[PDB]
Amino acid sequence: VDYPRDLIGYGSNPPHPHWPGKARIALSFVLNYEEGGERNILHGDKESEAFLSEMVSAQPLQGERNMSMESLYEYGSRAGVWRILKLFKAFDIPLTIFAVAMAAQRHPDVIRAMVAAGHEICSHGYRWIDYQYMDEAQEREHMLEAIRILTELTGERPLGWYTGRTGPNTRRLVMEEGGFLYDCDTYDDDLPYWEPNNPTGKPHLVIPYTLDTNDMRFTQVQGFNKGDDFFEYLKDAFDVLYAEGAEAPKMLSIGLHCRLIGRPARLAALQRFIEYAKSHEQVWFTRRVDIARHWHATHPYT
Amino acid sequence: VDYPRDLIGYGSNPPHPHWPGKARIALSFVLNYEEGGERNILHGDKESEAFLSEMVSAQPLQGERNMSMESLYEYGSRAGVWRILKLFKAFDIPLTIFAVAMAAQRHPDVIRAMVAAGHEICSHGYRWIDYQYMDEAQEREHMLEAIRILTELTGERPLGWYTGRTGPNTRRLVMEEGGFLYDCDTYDDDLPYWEPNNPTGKPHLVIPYTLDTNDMRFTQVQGFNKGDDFFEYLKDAFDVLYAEGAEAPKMLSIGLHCRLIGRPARLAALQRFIEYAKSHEQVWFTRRVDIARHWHATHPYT
Amino acid sequence: VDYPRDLIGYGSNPPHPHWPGKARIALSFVLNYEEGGERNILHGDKESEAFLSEMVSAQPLQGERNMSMESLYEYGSRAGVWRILKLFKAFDIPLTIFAVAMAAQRHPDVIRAMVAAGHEICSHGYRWIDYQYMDEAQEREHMLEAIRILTELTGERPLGWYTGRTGPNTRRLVMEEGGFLYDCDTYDDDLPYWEPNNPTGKPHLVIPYTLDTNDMRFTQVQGFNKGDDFFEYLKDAFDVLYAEGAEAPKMLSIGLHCRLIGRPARLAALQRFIEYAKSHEQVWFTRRVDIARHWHATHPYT
Amino acid sequence: VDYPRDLIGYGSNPPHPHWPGKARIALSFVLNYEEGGERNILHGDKESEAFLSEMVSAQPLQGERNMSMESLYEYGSRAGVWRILKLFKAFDIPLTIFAVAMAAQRHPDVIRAMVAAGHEICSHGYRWIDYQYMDEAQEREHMLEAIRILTELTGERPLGWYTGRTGPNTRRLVMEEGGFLYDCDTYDDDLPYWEPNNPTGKPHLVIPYTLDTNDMRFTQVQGFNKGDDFFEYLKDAFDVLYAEGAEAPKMLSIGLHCRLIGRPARLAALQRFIEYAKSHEQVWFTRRVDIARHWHATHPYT
Repeated sequence: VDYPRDLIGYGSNPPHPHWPGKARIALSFVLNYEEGGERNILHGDKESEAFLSEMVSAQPLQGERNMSMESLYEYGSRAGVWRILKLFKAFDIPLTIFAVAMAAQRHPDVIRAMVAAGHEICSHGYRWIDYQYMDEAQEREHMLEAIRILTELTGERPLGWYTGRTGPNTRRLVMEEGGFLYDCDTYDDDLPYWEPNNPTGKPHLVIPYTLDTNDMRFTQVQGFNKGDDFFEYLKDAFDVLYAEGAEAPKMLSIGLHCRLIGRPARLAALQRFIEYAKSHEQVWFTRRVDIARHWHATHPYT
Repeated sequence: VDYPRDLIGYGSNPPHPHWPGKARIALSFVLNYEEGGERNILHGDKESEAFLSEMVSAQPLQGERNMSMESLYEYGSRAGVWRILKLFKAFDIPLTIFAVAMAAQRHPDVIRAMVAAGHEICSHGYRWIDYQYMDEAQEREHMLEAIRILTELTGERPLGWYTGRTGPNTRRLVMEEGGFLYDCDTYDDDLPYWEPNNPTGKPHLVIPYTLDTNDMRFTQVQGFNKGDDFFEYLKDAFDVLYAEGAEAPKMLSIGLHCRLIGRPARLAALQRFIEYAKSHEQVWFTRRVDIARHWHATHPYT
Repeated sequence: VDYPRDLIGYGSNPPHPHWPGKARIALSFVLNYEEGGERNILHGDKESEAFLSEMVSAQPLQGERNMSMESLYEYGSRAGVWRILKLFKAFDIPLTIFAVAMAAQRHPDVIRAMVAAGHEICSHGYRWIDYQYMDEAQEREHMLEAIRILTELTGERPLGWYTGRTGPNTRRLVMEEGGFLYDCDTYDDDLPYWEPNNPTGKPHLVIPYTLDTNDMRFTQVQGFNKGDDFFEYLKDAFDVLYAEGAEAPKMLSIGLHCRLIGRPARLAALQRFIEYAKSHEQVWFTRRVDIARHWHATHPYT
Repeated sequence: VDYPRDLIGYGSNPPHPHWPGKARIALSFVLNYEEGGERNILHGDKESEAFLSEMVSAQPLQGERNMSMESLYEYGSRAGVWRILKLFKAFDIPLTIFAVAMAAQRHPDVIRAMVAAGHEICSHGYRWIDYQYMDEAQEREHMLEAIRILTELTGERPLGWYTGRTGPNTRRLVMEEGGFLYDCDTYDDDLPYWEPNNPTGKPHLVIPYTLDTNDMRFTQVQGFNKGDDFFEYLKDAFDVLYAEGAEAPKMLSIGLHCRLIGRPARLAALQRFIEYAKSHEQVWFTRRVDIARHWHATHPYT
């Protein structure tokens, strides 16, 4: 039996990350930019989008446009993004942008704005779709196209990758490409680790992401009712990890979407959490590529 | 590629609305009146209603009456409406009524009461149904009939429109009719804007509405558990926008339904929010047609 | 057009109920007793039960027993019922029991206990099933059997009726039987009213019930997370109605289930609400038949 | 009519458990260890897992691996388990581990760690799957294999059993095997009881478990939004039972999963509850086998 999953990881002995500034916790705020790259018959897809909107019981419509769904996504690119970017500038916290290439193509000025502000542009795929059933040839073709578009748009190729709705081949293809420093398509640890299955042989860093400390839950069946639920949820995660960080620091990812936390009713809670985190000493507010370069310098692959 | 959606909007430069009384925020409370116009085999539909009731997992019943569903809707027209109207009169806040024409026909006295109180009657369609799949000929026919009924009932034609569950043709037809000042069938901004696609050429104002600061969420899968969740949600939206309004005022819509916020358990939270909003200076409590006339005088279409 | 629904009711002029003791509000606590009468292949049904249990995503199993579901229902009859009955005895608040006849047959001692404590036994149908699709002949036969069983078990025939999941014929059949003082199969008002469609001609009182101030929501998709959500929800309903009751008193129903509020985690909130209600003067804690007899003496049918 | 269910139980006269140290309540914290034994085509199943993860609307994928689902489960075995075990060691509270045999085989070191810490290893089945439709021959074969694996791994055979998603034969087979002291596959009481249907004739103890004071609800449609909801829920259950325990002590089960409460955002609430429980005198923090041995000594089967 050759069991491909690693259920053990670091076991009872996770490594000390030695974060900069003696930090007891590292925080990675991530802003997804997906608006303009989601399912739409305009984009050539077979159906309309149904995932992550105020229309909490929406289903895909075959061969149809869902106008309300489209409008909800437009809030993200029209209004939410600028509000969120302002918030992070006000507290001088850097972002990593999981940017969908097709979305970025449709609003190049906001992407340019993000680059000028010093945020990291990470690849979030060519399209914002589910890759579960896509043939390997086509998924690999999407991947290379995502890199092309983001390189042209930002000026440098992306060094991180996150699909989200992966298939069985996604991560293998990402690591096979050779050019990424890291990917985030796992939810399996509180610390980065070197991928144990990289035949390429080059070191590939895994920086796990999150589906729980993530504003996606505002629109899911099991899901925050009000902003303060998200604040309390983040505060609890922070508290437990910051406590552990007296001896064994870890990291925490906070996932955000323009069309979701960009609504004023939800932004208030994110600000309260940022204020809470800022009120503590020894917190490393950082970007994901910075975590990756740090890991390389601190725990090189052996 | 001719991409029909506007993902950019005002970009990073939204206009100053110069609301009356130097207001830092404009609030539009909206009361939907749908009861008596929803799906029912009595109305000629193929199935019973399932959307927005205490029967949170209800499905449409083909060729059947759902008696419990009917009774829940009746609470709205029998009891909830009068309670809500009293609340708004007590704080002297005007309403815009998204009135469904068939519903209004069935309770002309409550509509007359709303008109005498000075509330704006806006069209919410001929029937409260999903227009996704309706042929353009029939949808346009519905539209003209809605205008006919509301004109006869109120004494003047409606100047605003909101379908809700739109199809691909709805907004185009509304703007094509020529007689509306505005529509609200978008969720894409925090400010009104002139429709960029009106071949008619006449200026048509878009006043975006909301599916999040909306009591509909009390009955949806992702949804407020208690009144205070809705209060906190509205309070957060208000706070963020009122703060921004020190330099760049915006608006906020609060959507209400007779059968939902009309229940005493839920009305309490709406009153607490009204009290909260009233405790602030520089708040414009207004109707949607008043926003439209203001926009015309302040930022005429160029 | 002969529209069978009454969307208007009392309109803007609800009657003053003149509750005993000058009460500003009447409270009707209702305990459902359904355990042992729900769907089960043992009972002859085609499938297992799926409605109102901790197994919130359960579906009916065709031709199968669902052992976990059965066990959850058994908690109600084994443990929850006695805990709830004790609570009400401790505060000397009377109950109306919506008792399912088949359930009562299976635990005659608890029914006898309820009768000795002075609680009203109201009929909740022969079986706890959905009557939407049942033929009129069979539904009427069920009804008469429910009356037979409850009469034998309690010593007197039931004078109230509540099916819950009604079909198009349920209420008509109940009123046709002639022997009931009232039914509760509506959710359409805050006050009792005389049925406008009783060809029998005898006065039949409607005492509306509730799906919102009801512990059923602890197990539904849109649903209280913790006890305090239910407490706050009830407190808000009470507050609004008690306020209105300075000039126009109304009633409020609180619906309970043995297998649900009988759990200690949920009972605490009900006790807090009972304490809250008891802390106010001018509250009529009563049974539904008592409301009906009061209405007869105070607002006889004309 | 031979009705197989016991709807009555102890009726109004539950026995006094005489817990050690004069305890007014007995608490059984249970940690499920399922990770590595859930549905997976790697394990020979027909589909991927969908139950109890952050992917709250996940469905099984036929003949496919769901990589995100796998990664979420891996968090449990990689990171959550060690965090949870540390918490319980810090407060010196013993655990009962419902261990799935296939899961234990895949991480023998964590199981050995649990045994050395003095936790009880209880059988949670050979595989973490739904047994509703499994033939009796195959279910019995699974059972014996679970016992084999756990005996080899722990050094002694398991004396308790809990499947969870039982079929109509599960409990009968468990009791037929002869070697268990107890099982927990019911949710029907607040106290242990002797199984009334054990033809074996040997006494078999039932120690009811829970689907409500259970962290599974963090991922279910009806489900805690934030940690504090779970804390309040547990606190309420504790309070009501501790109050009753002045005269009639009972027990309370607290169900936990590595991949769920192991997340820092959720662990905080469990710690707050442990602190709350510890702040009271007369609380028996115990293991399930210890409850069983106590029952044998205190209320032997007659």
